[PDB]
Amino acid sequence: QKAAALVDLAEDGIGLPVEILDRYYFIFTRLDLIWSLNYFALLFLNFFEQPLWCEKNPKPSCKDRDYYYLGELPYLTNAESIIYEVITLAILLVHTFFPISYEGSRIFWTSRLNLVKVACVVILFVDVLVDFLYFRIAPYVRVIIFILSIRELRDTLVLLSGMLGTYLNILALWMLFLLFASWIAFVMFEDTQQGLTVFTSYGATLYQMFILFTTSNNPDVWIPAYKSSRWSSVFFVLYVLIGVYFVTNLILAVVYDSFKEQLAKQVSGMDQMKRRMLEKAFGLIDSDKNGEIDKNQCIKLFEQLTNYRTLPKISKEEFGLIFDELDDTRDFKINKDEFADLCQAIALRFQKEYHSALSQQLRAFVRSPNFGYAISFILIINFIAVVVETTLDIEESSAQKPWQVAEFVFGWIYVLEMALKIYTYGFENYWREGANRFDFLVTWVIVIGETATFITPFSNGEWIRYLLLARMLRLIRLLMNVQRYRAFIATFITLIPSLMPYLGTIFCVLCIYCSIGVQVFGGLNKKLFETELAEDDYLLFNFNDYPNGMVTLFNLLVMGNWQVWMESYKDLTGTWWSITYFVSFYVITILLLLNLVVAFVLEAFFTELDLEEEEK
Amino acid sequence: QKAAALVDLAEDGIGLPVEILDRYYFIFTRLDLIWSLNYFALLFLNFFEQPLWCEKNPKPSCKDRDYYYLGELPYLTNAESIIYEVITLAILLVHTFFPISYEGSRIFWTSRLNLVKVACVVILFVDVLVDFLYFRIAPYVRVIIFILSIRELRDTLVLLSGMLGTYLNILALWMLFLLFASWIAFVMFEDTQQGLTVFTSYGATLYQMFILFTTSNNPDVWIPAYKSSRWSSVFFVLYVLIGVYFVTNLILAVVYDSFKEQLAKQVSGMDQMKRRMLEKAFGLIDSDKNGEIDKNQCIKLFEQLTNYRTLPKISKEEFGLIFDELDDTRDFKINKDEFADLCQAIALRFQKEYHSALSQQLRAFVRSPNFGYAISFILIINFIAVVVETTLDIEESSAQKPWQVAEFVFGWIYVLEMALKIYTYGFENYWREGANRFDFLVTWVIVIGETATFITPFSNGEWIRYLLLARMLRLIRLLMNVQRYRAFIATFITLIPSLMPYLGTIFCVLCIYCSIGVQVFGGLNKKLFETELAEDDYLLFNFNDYPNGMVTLFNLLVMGNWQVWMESYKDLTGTWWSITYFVSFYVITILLLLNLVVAFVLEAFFTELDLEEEEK
Ligand SMILES: [Ba+2]
Ligand SMILES: [Ba+2]
Ligand SMILES: [Ba+2]
Ligand SMILES: [Ba+2]
Ligand SMILES: [Ba+2]
Ligand SMILES: [Ba+2]
Ligand SMILES: [Ba+2]
Ligand SMILES: [Ba+2]
Ligand SMILES: [Ba+2]
Ligand SMILES: [Ba+2]
Ligand SMILES: [Ba+2]
Ligand SMILES: [Ba+2]
Ligand SMILES: [Ba+2]
Ligand SMILES: [Ba+2]
Ligand SMILES: [Ca+2]
Ligand SMILES: [Ca+2]
Ligand SMILES: [Ca+2]
Ligand SMILES: [Ca+2]
Repeated sequence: QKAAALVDLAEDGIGLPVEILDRYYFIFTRLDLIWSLNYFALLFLNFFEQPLWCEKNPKPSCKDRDYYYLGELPYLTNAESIIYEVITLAILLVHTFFPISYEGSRIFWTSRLNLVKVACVVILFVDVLVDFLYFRIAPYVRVIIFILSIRELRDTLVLLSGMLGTYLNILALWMLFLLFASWIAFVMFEDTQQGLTVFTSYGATLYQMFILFTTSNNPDVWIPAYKSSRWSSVFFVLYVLIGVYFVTNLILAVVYDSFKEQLAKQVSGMDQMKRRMLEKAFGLIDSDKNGEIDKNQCIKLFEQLTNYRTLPKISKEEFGLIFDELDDTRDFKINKDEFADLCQAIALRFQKEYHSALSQQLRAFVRSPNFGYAISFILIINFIAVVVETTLDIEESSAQKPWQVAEFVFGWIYVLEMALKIYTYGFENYWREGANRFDFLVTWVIVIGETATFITPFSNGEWIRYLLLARMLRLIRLLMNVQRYRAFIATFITLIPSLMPYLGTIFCVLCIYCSIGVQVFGGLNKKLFETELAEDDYLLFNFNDYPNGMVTLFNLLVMGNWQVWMESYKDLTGTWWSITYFVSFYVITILLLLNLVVAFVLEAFFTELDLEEEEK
Repeated sequence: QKAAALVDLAEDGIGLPVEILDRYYFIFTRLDLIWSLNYFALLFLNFFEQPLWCEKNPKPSCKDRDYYYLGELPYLTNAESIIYEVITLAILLVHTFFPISYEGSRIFWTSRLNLVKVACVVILFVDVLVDFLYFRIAPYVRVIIFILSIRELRDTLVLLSGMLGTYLNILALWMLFLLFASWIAFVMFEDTQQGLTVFTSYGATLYQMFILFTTSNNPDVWIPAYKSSRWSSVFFVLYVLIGVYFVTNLILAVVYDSFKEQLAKQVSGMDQMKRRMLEKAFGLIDSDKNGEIDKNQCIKLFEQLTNYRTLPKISKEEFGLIFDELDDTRDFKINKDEFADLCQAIALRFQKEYHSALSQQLRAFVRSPNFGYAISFILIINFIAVVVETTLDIEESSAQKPWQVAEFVFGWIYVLEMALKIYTYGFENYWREGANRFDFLVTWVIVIGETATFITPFSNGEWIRYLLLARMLRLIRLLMNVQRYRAFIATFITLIPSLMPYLGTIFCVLCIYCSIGVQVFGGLNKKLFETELAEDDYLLFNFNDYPNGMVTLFNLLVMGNWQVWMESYKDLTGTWWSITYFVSFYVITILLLLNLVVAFVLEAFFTELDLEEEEK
């Protein structure tokens, strides 16, 4: 009946899942709940197509492919590129044809998102056939399509814009600070030592003061001036003090507040949609369209929410006397708004979510705490076994087999545990809790490890087995029982998945800034390449290939000696208008995104503290 | 009368100033309000006695004093040390004898603070006479005496302890993280490349992973492992990601919350004392000790608070009808608690604080906005004049006199402004607003500059004049009229004095960590000193002298290539138990104090936003 349809709607809205219509929509979404899973791997592989792709560097140039400090394995032949791109674009084409099913023809192409999706698809197609028969913006539309493909990154982008609004203003003020400070600094050391300051007039001093602002060149950049006079330092310290602890911090504060504001905006935009779900449910169960529901119409919805969703109580005549007790007046009173708060309160404060003989013997013992204690002690002896095997491999006193085979059969004990636990709990019930999913993937990489190690053909054993000691990382959850380190560990655990859309966003930003590196900074040998610098002759073993560009972009992201990539390339291309790359990168990923994730970590920790204080 | 005494008490308690008694106390505190000013300069000079003092390095050793990359001017002869220390200790002795006057004999020596003060004094004495007739902990008791000398740093220390409590716990968890990560990393690269990892077994890997945790060696420390295999990076990035953005951030969060808590505790401890002041006032004006005050006893206190403190209204029979209106019932009703809220509300929402012919002509025109506009335009043309003089000095096309003499007479216009403004407003009224004090000190360094430049005897002109263009920094206050950059600038302005006790605290911490450097790391030439490192042969132009040790401590504080001081000294002394210095420093001044000031900047900015939102 319509009532049951409601129960599904209320339970789904409670689970925060929802559609966007108003039985085609139903059955089509049901067809989507499986296709989305393959679509995820599709998007991830299509994204990984970009780093595995060939480059524009070996393209009509000599003499590829050798090792002029450029490249790491592997690459892609143009044919494999063709077929792979064709496959991914085909499944993607299906993934773009599919949402038109549970939508109107004039409705689908009307949304700002879908038309952009299709546009990126036809761009990727008009580029895949051309790239086949024959390449610039081709990798860009891949990461672009990917970012908007997943809503949990789309919302993040909306957020980021919503704060970049004022972030531009605080950036302008920062720019003013830089300009003035650089001017005063330049006019301070004009007709004295040294040459590194005066070398390229004012612009050089602005450049170097900007690099001093990130403190990635602090001891050195004013070292000659300090050698001249010691009191010179009194300037620079004052510049750092006022620069890093005063300015940068309140920049972080600006990004903080802006983020919090836009986030409150986002969840405010979420509650409205959820309310739309609940009001849809009530609107459907209210056949008379009076705006209210009666007990003879309410206890059935309650009963359905009991039988199909959560567990409250039992409905009898006692229930009738209960409804007759709340007012000693009748009948009956529940409206469109009280119903929502009732559903929310029930879903919140109350509970949530073959022969029955041979299986029920284990289905009652696996739910017992004895099983958890079993796998606990198992991962303990697993720990001591692993640390022994490893501590004997480092002493080369092996005697490696009797322990590593034991860790293999430990992996077998883990796949046994995983199998019986995924069997006794459920197909989707075991998949709901994320920890069990982590254990699921760890196990399912352990077994493909077993296929790769035992079936077809040592050191590979040590490698592909010791890495999966992260299965024993769940033993650290024990520390939450201590009121000293509870909030910390809990915050971390809740941070692992919640910080993921931001990390993924900035990762995609890196994947966007890498294509720029391949397209512009292809050429790395030469006279310039060997001239400067010292460790830069070692540090520049990258940014020529794509994974190299990615990991050196990481090296920029940690701000560890980052400027050595900025300057060594500056005099590698010749033009100063190359550094505009680096700066931009910084000002996009250091003063914005990293401050954002700092803000989010802080806010998450405070939320955890407020939760622990709430339950007190 | 007693009532007037109250008015002074309520006004002082409102101004947050207070004593600690219960007319000796009165007159003695009045004698203190002037002595404290000299005591400040006394404490500052006594503190500056430490960096100007001699060292333990030239003490019975050869061959001082040359330039073996050790030392900057100036120093102190032992005789000058004797007389200076004697003077400072004498005035300090007076400053310790003085508080015993307005206190009880059995009361003074009973307080935990005073006895420690006197103890430090007699230590400084039993050390000054010995150091005279002849030196280890002598500089320590100076900074120690100084920190507790000023309450505004004492409270900061209390705060710091109150948070270091749990900060120890989060530090322990961090230690665990380091240990485990270092172990797994070490066992990852055991029987492969390279040597930098295995060199000193596990401890070396813990050391290097710890230096990777501060990201001050990120590209390099795993560079050989990356040269071996590219996939090795996949480890380290995961270590940095999980290390810097997950751990360090919630460490900052811990310090944040702890700080906020202890601060709320502190201001809570402040309001209690203020309430004690107000309750003292009411308790004194309530002669009958009934706990309440009548209108015929209240309008006189009101009248006194009008005539001597702030400005409300006028008291007539209309006032009597007003009191007869609030209830149409009498008489009369004000108790000990309502009086406090009344005083607070009046002091908050309402206002706050020779022939009268020749002077009153200027005393009415200086208060006009035309004067502010005058000095504004004056500092504008001052700006263009200064930028012209400076931009012609850098072109060596001078023609320097006609502009620099104009900036001198500009300084004269500023001392004229300062004189007439300090004359027309008041002796202490001009001193209340901090901005006018900044202008006062700028002016009063400009005039001693005039004494040093014009009276006794160029480039010295340029130097000692261009530096005081910070008098034109008040032109940046104009930006607050823009609703884009208002909160930022305002926050900064309010941060300049409020962040000062923390900066002073960490500065004193540096001054404590410097004596350790002089006493332990005296010896810097040698074989070790020239061996490592490259830029470290240039970077180690310090930490031998005291100001050198201070500025290189600054170089450590900014975490710019800090580890090069840590390692170069490690193999300069030989023992690893020297690095325990550096680490400690870090873990005291980077994970605690700097996170504290970050938290404080953020909190200040948020407070500013809440204020601007409040007035909306
Ligand atoms: Ba010059
Ligand atoms: Ba000059
Ligand atoms: Ba250089
Ligand atoms: Ba930082
Ligand atoms: Ba109605
Ligand atoms: Ba459970
Ligand atoms: Ba619990
Ligand atoms: Ba170097
Ligand atoms: Ba080995
Ligand atoms: Ba091995
Ligand atoms: Ba090395
Ligand atoms: Ba009473
Ligand atoms: Ba005023
Ligand atoms: Ba105003
Ligand atoms: Ca292709
Ligand atoms: Ca109805
Ligand atoms: Ca002395
Ligand atoms: Ca009374």
